[PDB]
Amino acid sequence: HHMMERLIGSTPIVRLDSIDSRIFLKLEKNNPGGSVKDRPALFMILDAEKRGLLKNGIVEPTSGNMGIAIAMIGAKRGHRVILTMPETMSVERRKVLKMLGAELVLTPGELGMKGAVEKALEISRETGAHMLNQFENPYNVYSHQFTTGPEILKQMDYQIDAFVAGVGTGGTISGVGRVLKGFFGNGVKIVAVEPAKSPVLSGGQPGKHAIQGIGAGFVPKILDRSVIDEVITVEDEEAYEMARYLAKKEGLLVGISSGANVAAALKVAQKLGPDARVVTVAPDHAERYLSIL
Amino acid sequence: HMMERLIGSTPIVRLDSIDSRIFLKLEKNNPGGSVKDRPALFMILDAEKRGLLKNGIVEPTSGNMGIAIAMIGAKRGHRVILTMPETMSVERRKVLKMLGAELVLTGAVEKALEISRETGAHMLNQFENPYNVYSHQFTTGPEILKQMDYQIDAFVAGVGTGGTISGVGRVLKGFFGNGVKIVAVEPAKSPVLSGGQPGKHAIQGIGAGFVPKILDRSVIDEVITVEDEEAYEMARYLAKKEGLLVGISSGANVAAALKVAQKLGPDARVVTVAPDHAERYLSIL
Amino acid sequence: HHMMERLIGSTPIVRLDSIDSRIFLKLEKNNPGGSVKDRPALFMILDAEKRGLLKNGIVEPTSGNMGIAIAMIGAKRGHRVILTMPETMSVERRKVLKMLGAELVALEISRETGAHMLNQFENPYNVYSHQFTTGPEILKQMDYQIDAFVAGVGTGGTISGVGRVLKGFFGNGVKIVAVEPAKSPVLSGGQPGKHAIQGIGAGFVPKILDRSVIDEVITVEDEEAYEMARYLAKKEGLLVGISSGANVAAALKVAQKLGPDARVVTVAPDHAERYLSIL
Amino acid sequence: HMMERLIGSTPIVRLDSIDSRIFLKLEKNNPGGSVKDRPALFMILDAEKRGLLKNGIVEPTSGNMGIAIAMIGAKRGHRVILTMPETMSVERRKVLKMLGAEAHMLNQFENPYNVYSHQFTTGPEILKQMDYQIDAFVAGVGTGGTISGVGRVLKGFFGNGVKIVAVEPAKSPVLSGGQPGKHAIQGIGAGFVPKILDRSVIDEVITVEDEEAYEMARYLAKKEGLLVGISSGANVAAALKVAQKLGPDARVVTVAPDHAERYLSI
Repeated sequence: HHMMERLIGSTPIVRLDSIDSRIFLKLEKNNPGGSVKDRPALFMILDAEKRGLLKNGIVEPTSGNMGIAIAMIGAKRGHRVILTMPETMSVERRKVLKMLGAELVLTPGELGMKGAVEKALEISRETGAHMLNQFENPYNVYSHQFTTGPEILKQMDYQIDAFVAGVGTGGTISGVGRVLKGFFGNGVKIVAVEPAKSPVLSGGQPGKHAIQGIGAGFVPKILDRSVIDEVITVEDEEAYEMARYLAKKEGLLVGISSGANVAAALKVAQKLGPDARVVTVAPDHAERYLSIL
Repeated sequence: HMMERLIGSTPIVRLDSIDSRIFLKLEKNNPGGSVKDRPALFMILDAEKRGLLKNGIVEPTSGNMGIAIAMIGAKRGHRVILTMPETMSVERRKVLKMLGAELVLTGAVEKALEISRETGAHMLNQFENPYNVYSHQFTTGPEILKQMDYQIDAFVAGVGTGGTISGVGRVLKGFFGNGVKIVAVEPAKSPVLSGGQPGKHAIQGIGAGFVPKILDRSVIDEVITVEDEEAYEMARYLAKKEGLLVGISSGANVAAALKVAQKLGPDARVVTVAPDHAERYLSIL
Repeated sequence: HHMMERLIGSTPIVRLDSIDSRIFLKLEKNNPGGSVKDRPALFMILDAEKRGLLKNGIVEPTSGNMGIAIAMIGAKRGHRVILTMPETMSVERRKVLKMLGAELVALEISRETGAHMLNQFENPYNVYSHQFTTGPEILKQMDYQIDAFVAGVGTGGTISGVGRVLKGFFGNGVKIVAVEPAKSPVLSGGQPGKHAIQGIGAGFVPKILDRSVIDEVITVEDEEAYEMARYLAKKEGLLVGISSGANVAAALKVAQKLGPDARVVTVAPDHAERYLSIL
Repeated sequence: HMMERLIGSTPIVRLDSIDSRIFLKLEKNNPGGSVKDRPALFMILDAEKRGLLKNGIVEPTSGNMGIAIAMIGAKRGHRVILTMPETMSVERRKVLKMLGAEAHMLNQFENPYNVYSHQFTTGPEILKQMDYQIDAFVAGVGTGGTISGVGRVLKGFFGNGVKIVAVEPAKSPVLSGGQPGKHAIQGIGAGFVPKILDRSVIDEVITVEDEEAYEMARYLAKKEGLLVGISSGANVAAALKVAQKLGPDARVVTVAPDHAERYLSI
């Protein structure tokens, strides 16, 4: 009965009237897996199913959310799921993966996502499991081009001055950016967000940072830079502070990357008009981070 | 109108990997992560209208009602004090602090009543307040009726406050009359509605150990009990078989719904509620 | 696949900020039969099915939109539909009914054929349709903030079902205002009369009208209803029928007595293209 | 933002009383009573952002695009001037005057914002509403906006896994490489190939006869209770032929561009 198909997406947008009424926040925690990544996960799996690539299941590297989404969709749809994830990601992710019956292989913190990718490739070779490859798979961008972006455009009454989003895989900003630039052209500003400690998109060196779910340490092959107008950095403590602030002031239980996005969106909105409309995303929820937030 | 717009309009999913006769309404989609967002909103909106909240809100709670109240209070500018038994999952305590509620851990009603006298803070009283029932009469029930294409054989729900079963039950009985079976669920270890004595149990969210004043028995046909272990087991099963990250009371409701479905035809349609999400119970599930 | 169940209801509300921003209008033409009547028709038919009343089909006497709704649902669900109708109602109605396969010609028919009369003025399921769909929709769509709900009475199902819900939530903090034609002011204590406000003003007090939830009755002239229907199309781009003009005209009178920030909700029962010959 | 919020997000119904392989998107639910509210909105919003509407709008009409533009112009405060063949239903004529229609041309056959409306609204809707499972999408071509925008999205998602089928009148089979001619399927068959038609996303063209379209529109009303117009009959007639070639379990989506009460005179 198409459970996951029907549940994933169509998430709400709220105006942050207690913080800055120019900021509009899309609440991706409403997805059944608790994050925005249910969308690319579903698209990638559906493509892989159609092409007959999953006889031996799935193995995928993850910072947590894409893995949770894959694990959930695999549990329902009948695919074995193996994930690799750095040991530095919140322990809540590990427990959720176990609950969903996925197999989790932790990789060295110091090797970051690169380490997770390498271990996934090794497991793929040993087991025959299929890597969807969230950093290279066009269906990641398509999920946002065909669901998230269309949603945003209409939910915002076709009036948007800026769209702001952290880059993990770059799927969100690429797919949404394509739609919004398609509609508005240079009437809309698309702003990528990354950690001050790992400013690779800005042309800097990778580094250790605490904003889980962004700042992969390299430039994803799927990132569509043609739709991005600029890159803004956010400090670890600014992201944490804003996530705490969202819960306290708006009653919105969002994760650390949501904090980062809203902190960035505030900087973007302050640089322009009092009637500016700046949209961003809250990728997931606060209870996936109680261990650290 | 942030909380007004966010709360309710939750999806229903058919549990095809467990039993395709069971349909589960996913109340974790609510902004506070549970079903209690609905009564918390209605009760607050009524208390605001009536000018009762100038000293804030104090409520004794199991957890979800407190989270809902704390969230709405955070956004709408009400001081929220909660008294909560220490036995409830610690996730609740961290969540309540993040939402800026003042918590006093502890039945615990004595402390809440004490606090009300000392501060003037207003007790919404989730067990007595008719707006708990109205929230389900005017949101949840109408949603379920339409979402199920006006075809329901049974509605099964755990009773905490009784709001959900009473408000949904009124709508369903109004439309179906005797053609729908309304089943209340309670813990085997505290089978008060069945006529037994109150007891300690682990099905968080249900089984208050008394009959709530708001419970509308006129809409309820039968009472079914569930064991603590059945509830936990079915909660884990929902995550592993359906990919559904639901809490303990969701396991209890679906365990009961299966029992109900098993007594009915092949094509019976049995609806129940998943009150909250699995990540609220990582410490125990 | 429950076609009619899924299509009926969940209609939008729009704020009339080119006419008066205090008025909020629920667009019932979005229903598959083009009117509010799809809701009571659905509820009454589902009840009758449950109770095994439809072996010989349906016969119902109507002004028009209820006939269209019943014809449509009968067509989809496989019930014979016989209708009886006054000639003074838009001809566009006769063509639509035949398109939907209704047999046009009630008590005698029902007696002779065994066809079942739904009895739109007496059937509690008319009210329930609004108590369980329309009312709940309005309450949430309006963010739980309503000063008044204004609606013309045909069968009285809309105002009764919505008013039950809004009174439940708001108590005396909401005003429920019935609208009727000045020319047939029966709810106001006057004598029935011929009038042009198609869809309201049946000339008697319907049995299902729940007068317990109604605070006041307002009248509208035939010319006011027509002028406002034309105004809605020209100023708002809203292609609504005559009873919609009546409802908005009344709602404006209600709003004008309230503050600048009042929120007054009303309904647009059907669409303008059902009245080309007369509007 | 009245028109922004009302336009789009229309339902799909499965035609179980005709053929349960056919899924119909009901565009009469739009406030102007047709699919053309979508391109009219997008083209008008683009023209406003570009400052092109100081002197209002003037445009060519088969019918529905005129109604949509007149409606949106009425609400948003733009003067609207239109032109139409007398062969189209007189219902349209009364509606336009109701909306106050009597300057910038939008150019419905050449304006990319027509295609964008379907690329960003209709296509995404269809993809989700069909649970990402579609074997064919079948649509008549008037401007070609619908098939081009929906086609782009569905080809992106399914590639050669989805068949995109254009529909035109047997009496004017121009997309098939034949000659134009007069026909009665209002809303399609313009008699030339629109500039915006994306031929890179279309797999085939199927023709429908005038009587086929009419019979099927009457069939939809009598069997499904769906009060749809002539071009909706054409679309479903075509989808039926497509589904019949595909077998038991095929999922074939099409569109019902407008409503039956716009054609009572025919």
